[PDB]
Amino acid sequence: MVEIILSHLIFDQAYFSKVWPYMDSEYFESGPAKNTFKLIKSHVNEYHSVPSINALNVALENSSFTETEYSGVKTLISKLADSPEDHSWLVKETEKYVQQRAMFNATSKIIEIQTNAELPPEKRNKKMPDVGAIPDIMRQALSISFDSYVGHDWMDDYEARWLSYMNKARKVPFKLRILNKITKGGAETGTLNVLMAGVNVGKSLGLCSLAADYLQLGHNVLYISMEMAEEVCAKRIDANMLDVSLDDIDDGHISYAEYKGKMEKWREKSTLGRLIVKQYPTGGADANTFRSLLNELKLKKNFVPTIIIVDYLGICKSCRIRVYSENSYTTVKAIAEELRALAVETETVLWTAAQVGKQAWDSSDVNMSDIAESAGLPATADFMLAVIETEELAAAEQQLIKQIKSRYGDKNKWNKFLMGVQKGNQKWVEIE
Amino acid sequence: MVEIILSHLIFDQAYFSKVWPYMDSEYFESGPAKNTFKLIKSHVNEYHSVPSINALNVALENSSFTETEYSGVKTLISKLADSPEDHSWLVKETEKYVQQRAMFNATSKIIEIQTNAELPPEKRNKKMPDVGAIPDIMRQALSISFDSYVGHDWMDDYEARWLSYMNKARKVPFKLRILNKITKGGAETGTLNVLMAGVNVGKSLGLCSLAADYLQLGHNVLYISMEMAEEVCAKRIDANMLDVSLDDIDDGHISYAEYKGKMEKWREKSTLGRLIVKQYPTGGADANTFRSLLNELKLKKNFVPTIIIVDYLGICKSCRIRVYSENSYTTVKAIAEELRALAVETETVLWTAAQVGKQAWDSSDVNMSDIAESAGLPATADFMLAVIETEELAAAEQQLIKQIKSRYGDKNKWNKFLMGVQKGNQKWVEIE
Amino acid sequence: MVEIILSHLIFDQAYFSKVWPYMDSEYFESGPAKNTFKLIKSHVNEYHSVPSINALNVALENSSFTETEYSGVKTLISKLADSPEDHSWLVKETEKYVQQRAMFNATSKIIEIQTNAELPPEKRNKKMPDVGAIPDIMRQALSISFDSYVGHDWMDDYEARWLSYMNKARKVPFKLRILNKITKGGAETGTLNVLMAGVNVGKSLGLCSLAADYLQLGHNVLYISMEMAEEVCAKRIDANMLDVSLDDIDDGHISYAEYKGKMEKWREKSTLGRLIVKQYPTGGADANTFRSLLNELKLKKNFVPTIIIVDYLGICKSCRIRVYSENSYTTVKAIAEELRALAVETETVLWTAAQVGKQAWDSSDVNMSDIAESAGLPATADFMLAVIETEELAAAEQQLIKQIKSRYGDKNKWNKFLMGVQKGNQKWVEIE
Amino acid sequence: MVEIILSHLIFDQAYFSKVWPYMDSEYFESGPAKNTFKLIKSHVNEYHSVPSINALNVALENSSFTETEYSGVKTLISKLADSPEDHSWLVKETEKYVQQRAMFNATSKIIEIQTNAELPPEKRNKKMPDVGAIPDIMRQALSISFDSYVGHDWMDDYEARWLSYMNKARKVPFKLRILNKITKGGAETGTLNVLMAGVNVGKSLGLCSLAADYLQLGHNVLYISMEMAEEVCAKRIDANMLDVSLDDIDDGHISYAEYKGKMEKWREKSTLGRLIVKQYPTGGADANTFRSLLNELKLKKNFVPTIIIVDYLGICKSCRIRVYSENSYTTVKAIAEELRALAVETETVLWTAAQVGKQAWDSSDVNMSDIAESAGLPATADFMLAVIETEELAAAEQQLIKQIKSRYGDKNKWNKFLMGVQKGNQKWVEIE
DNA sequence: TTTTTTTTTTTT
Ligand SMILES: Nc1ncnc2c1ncn2[C@@H]1O[C@H](COP(=O)(O)OP(=O)(O)OP(O)(O)=S)[C@@H](O)[C@H]1O
Ligand SMILES: Nc1ncnc2c1ncn2[C@@H]1O[C@H](COP(=O)(O)OP(=O)(O)OP(O)(O)=S)[C@@H](O)[C@H]1O
Ligand SMILES: Nc1ncnc2c1ncn2[C@@H]1O[C@H](COP(=O)(O)OP(=O)(O)OP(O)(O)=S)[C@@H](O)[C@H]1O
Ligand SMILES: [Mg+2]
Ligand SMILES: [Mg+2]
Ligand SMILES: [Mg+2]
Repeated sequence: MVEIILSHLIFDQAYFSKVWPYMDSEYFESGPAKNTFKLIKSHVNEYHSVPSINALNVALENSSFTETEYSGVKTLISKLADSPEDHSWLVKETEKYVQQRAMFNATSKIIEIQTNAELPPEKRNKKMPDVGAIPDIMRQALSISFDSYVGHDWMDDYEARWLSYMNKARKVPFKLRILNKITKGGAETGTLNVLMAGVNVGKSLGLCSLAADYLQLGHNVLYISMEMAEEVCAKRIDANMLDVSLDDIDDGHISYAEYKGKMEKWREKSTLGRLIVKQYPTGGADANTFRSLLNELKLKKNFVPTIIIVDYLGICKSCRIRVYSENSYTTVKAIAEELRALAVETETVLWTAAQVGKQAWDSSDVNMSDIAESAGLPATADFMLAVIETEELAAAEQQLIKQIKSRYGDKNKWNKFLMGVQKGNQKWVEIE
Repeated sequence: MVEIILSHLIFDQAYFSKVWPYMDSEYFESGPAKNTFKLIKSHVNEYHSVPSINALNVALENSSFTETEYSGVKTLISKLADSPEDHSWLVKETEKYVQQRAMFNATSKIIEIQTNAELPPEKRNKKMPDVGAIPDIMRQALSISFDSYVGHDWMDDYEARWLSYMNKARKVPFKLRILNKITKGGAETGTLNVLMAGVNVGKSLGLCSLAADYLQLGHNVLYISMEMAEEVCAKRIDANMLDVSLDDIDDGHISYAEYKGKMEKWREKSTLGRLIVKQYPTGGADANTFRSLLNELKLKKNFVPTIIIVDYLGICKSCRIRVYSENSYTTVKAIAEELRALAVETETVLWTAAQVGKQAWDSSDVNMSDIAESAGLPATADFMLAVIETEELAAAEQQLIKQIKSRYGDKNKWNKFLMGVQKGNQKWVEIE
Repeated sequence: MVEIILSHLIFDQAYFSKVWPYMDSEYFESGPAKNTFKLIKSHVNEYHSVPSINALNVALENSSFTETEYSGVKTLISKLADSPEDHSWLVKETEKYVQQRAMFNATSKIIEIQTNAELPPEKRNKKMPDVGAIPDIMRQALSISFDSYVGHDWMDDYEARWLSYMNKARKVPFKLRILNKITKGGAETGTLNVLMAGVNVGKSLGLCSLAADYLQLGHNVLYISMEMAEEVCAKRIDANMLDVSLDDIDDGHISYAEYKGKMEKWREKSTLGRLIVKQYPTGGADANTFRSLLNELKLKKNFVPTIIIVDYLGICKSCRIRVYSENSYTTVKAIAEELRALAVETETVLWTAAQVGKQAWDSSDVNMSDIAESAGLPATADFMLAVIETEELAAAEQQLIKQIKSRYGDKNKWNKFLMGVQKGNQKWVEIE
Repeated sequence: MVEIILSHLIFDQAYFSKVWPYMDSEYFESGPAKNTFKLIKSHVNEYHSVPSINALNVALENSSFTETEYSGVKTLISKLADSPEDHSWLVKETEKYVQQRAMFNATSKIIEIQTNAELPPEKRNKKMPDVGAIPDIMRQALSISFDSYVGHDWMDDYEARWLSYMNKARKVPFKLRILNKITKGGAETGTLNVLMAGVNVGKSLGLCSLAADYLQLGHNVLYISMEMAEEVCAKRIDANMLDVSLDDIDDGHISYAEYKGKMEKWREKSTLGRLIVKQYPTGGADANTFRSLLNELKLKKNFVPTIIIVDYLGICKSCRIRVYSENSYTTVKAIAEELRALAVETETVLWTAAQVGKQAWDSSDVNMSDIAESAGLPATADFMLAVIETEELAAAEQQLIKQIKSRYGDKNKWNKFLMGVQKGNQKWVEIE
């Protein structure tokens, strides 16, 4: 019903006020319709008013159109008329038409993406999204509607604000009381949590400490390690939970009898979850691979995680961008968005560990202008912490957390606090 | 376009009074259009009024034209309608048509001058202007504009300027008597105004107080927050407007009945504006994202603001610098310039806040030299109010407001004044 | 490649044990391929074993098909052979085929959903899902990778993990007691180890000392020089092994007999290994050249090196990135990743040097931030030691070695230790 | 015999091991042969194994070339079949075929370069090499003989190594005793030695003194000046050799009789080489230019230098990086590496000058970190000497030479000694 | 959009 839409854009005002901000040139066929809409949009952009028939016939004459295009536009303009109908069926019909056009465009785009992917390298188009980006596009098209929320309107959105006042989101508590204090009860389900740190300063130590703490609380924890072997991460967890140093395990100070006894003592406890460590090669795993892993864990082991942990965000595959196509910032932002989408879909608290820039290394204080790969990670993330064990905290067997971005509470309340990192047992103890 | 021009010369008054002095016979054609315009001009010269269709036909009957000219003029006269187009588009389009025709005539004239110049000197026309007159002729073609407004012309716009001083066309009052006293009637449109907060003063309390005061005066306020969510800023706004303490909302002392009653009481009042709160991540909002936000609000929400309040200048990002620093002087200077450019181009009062220098923190008196942003903020800021909160003032629930830069009026007239800050309701009350 | 898939399903148990878990009739075709796979699936369901050609033909006789389908199935069944192709290529190709067929089916399904949505509610089928099911449908078709391994469990696999604790075959001792002490048993196979210092401090001296120490332990050492000639580095190795001097070799203080005697005495030792020195022009080699060099070395001589020393990573040339395609942070990190991949493929200890920026060329200490090339090298590295020499140290002939990145052990247990570097002999001497 | 080569690449493991490392895509054809080899090479790079006929067919079906190419590749693959053969006839025939194809490609590229250089500029299709590197390409066409040198074995090849210590043909002695003492016999051929002084401290006086000293010791010296005329450098050499001050030549205190007598007295001495001075405009000479100069010197003037001197490397042009494309670091490092490559190619002692940073000027000490244009120059230079002059040293007619990078010996020993530079005679004298 | 060299400048 393109002709009706154009006719009521020209000859009606309430319809124009209701539907114009959502109309786009891509919703019209490449014939007379798109060119007529181009003329209307140019006139509105230049004069901030709805053009008349004379205005468009003047705009058509002052246009660089071929004979076929000129004839089609003139015929379409001649065919326009103000058919009296109701301003409740027109709006819904226009919304349906726009949604259908958006779905059609998305389908064509994903077909083109799949055709582009199968092409051999050095011939395939670049900057075109890969196959893994197909669902996201299909998520955007279904979101088209003639209702748009731009900002929070005082006196117009106050019931929702009162609900936000009275209601509080559910929280997965930590085992460290300081994190609960700074997060008002823990972390929410569909979140992307990042623990940035320098190189060789405790990115995996903190993640393994969190994994052990969550495992002792009865959660199903999935540790996806992209840099370390499964046995290494499981040895970190064992050191955390069996109270044996990594030096003792490697040197063989502990015997198999004591190890088995401690493992069985932990097994007999009812307040214990299941921790599963999966190793992927560097750059060999993405969000879709994680979803396949979750599906096989559910089907073959009856395992549904809650505390999915990714060792390093910067190593994982983009899943939306082809490898070595965009810059580090865009690729890491895409990875963060994909991981947060996975966390929201699976209702799992997702924890990761990015790397800070070379400047932040051995720096007593860090800020958001220290992230190495991408500064867009805080925007995508829901809670971001830092590690500041630079020069003298190591001698005192301590650490420091900056709280760069905390969406659960206020970052400027307990911004910097001291953590008792114990590297032999790979754990965090509190200074209290 | 000529048909529209002639029709709206015949059947309009404002268009005629606006475009008649810039209308010439040579601008139309060498056929029916020129003859019709000659008839119109002859009628308006003999009778100083716009001719009617019957009078035009009578003049055409009593005129010296051949058969083809008679047919063309009759058809064109029969093809003129009193249709109603918008005035701005009509004036702009007829101006463009006149300019194009004048340029074509001048180019043809200079080509004819050049052709006559390359002719035997014994054999040439004397009336044709010499070649040296070519640059001037084109100038007369370029000096064709229905309305000349290039800047403010002294001695030529003194009557309009006086209407600005009497009507205070630029001032926006403050709702606080002291702030109106030192600004000679409030802040001005197209200005950047900042608050300098010493140690122990919040930057968002004063901004929320100003936003509430503007809201109570009927102004559309756009509050862009960086370090806080939309709900938190709107909660500060509610605290100030509903007289409820900030902690009372979190505790639950105020019930839904009182909240809704107060909100509907405010909604009943016709002297209330609209407040739109938009949240952006730290460092993820330059003064080009604000332009997009304004465009979206105007197109979708029809919300065109008169007050724009940015939560914190330091948290913002300089679009030109691109690189971002937590506390760098070059970025603050660029951010201030970009925000003031936005205020000027949008004709809105723009408010922001900054932290004073550490020396300014310790000293109750704050010097422009004692500012974290030196030569960057006291150079791009029309007004820079300084807020001092010492122990004695806090014990008395007061803050010392000092005026550090006042483009509006004399800085030393009323430099120091005590403000009744309420930290619970986030409000500024005057002191007798 | 349906014929290959079916042939290796029937005639290969290893292929059947990794692909049958993930296989459906929708993946193959709508003609003879689907019918053949349906026969195979029916036979394996009725009898839990892979069918044979005779059994498949008997089942085809028992099953009922139309004439065309019967002929197609007979023709396809006739075309099955063992054809022992590579397992890795076969599984990768069948994974690709399954993924592409699943994507095609998902696209057709969403197109059918969209077509059914446009139908009137009376005409539309209730079995097809709504448009809201379009995204997840496209997502479940992107999570069909072939991977049955779920990973460690920490409670169901602690016996295997303890057995893995006893697998110390990855460790390679250092011949220096301090290095073994700080590495908890020496370096590990398939790791990128770096020895960084300033210009003219002894990086190649340390590399040659490590080469000699590994040679005296019976290892095969491959020294790849990027600046010096083969005979020059071999002179340093001779100075380390024969233990006379560098100048005495060039000053004639060693007669040919003594040289012959010492070389033959070292030949008589059964604890000595093999050392090959290879030189490359600056910026002309990487793992691609190194892999061909490894293959040529293995073919020409019974030499599979356990230790691979690269004179400098920076002088090396990246495989994919051109000579000056991108900046240092990229291509240097790319070369580091390629070298680590080569080491983990060959299961060899990889040693290389790194340069330090000018800021730490005359400093008593050097940090990880003082890496002249990309900071991604101290991300792919595993044991990045650092060599610091001052005037006081050079007076005592004692270079200081600082533990910069220690992945094997605790980086701060023995952070700084003094060595006994003898520059004339190109040897590192432990200090007791 | 491309079919045989491909067939035995497929059906012969022994053949593939030797021929593959050398096979390249530019040795077969522009049609079916190249496409088949590209398929095989892609399969080998993806799976590290020789593809089978089924694998080749599968890759052919998943390929994007047209119908003609597809049919040609299919026919070629169908024609591939193993035949009873012998390893030797095949390896020798393959070597002959590869050499012939390399020669054919080389001569085609030579013709293309000749027909491209004979074109008007700005239309010469840049990125094509100039005529200067016409023979070098041919030299690459002859260095393909299936006989890659694996490397040098420490124990297997030590008689050849020992017959390189008393040879001493690599070292070229100085004339000053201190420089010989610190370098333990003088500089070595195929090296890059550098003087760092600053601006107007020396650094060309030292180069001229070295040139004169080498010339007196029966050497052919090639001075290359990028910033001075051929007569200024020759005047400096005349002042050095004839023991006549530059002021005396300027002021005419030396007669033609004395000049002629001294020149003839030098000529009649047998212990004297030939010095040739060549001038190039600043930034208008590179390694290829120097090689062309060497060739034309050998042919036209039968002059074979051994002590090639370049006045300043920083003033030369890189032969690989486009001008002003990369920063100073990369460009200067590349220039120094190319100069060292030239020196090792022609087996000459290469001497050069380098500037220091602005901070090192008028300083009593110059460190290695004070190098001006690149930190890579010290890393890619065999020997560097820093020339330091203060007011006290200038008043004493002495300069302090500090050993900054001493690759021929220990720099800690004799790090700073005082030369007796005489600026009038452009000569260095010792103080011993 | 980050990254790294070198320089030059300026601000604190
Ligand atoms: N086997 C070990 N025994 C004792 N301490 C260890 C051992 N391995 C590592 N550590 C310590 O643990 C610290 C943190 O190491 P990681 O957990 O790997 O941090 P990291 O950020 O993951 O390092 P990356 O991934 O290489 S950037 C190191 O700095 C060491 O001090
Ligand atoms: N014609 C001359 N007569 C006498 N002394 C001279 C003459 N030319 C140069 N000198 C001296 O030689 C010193 C060093 O000369 P150079 O070798 O040209 O210095 P330089 O470092 O090569 O110059 P740049 O900046 O590198 S091009 C100067 O400082 C003068 O004292
Ligand atoms: N022929 C020699 N005789 C004695 N000492 C030497 C000799 N060559 C080098 N040295 C010493 O070796 C030290 C550093 O050796 P190098 O291996 O050259 O250091 P490096 O520059 O980091 O390694 P490169 O650049 O890859 S050769 C110097 O400071 C000298 O003291
Ligand atoms: Mg880690
Ligand atoms: Mg070096
Ligand atoms: Mg000079």
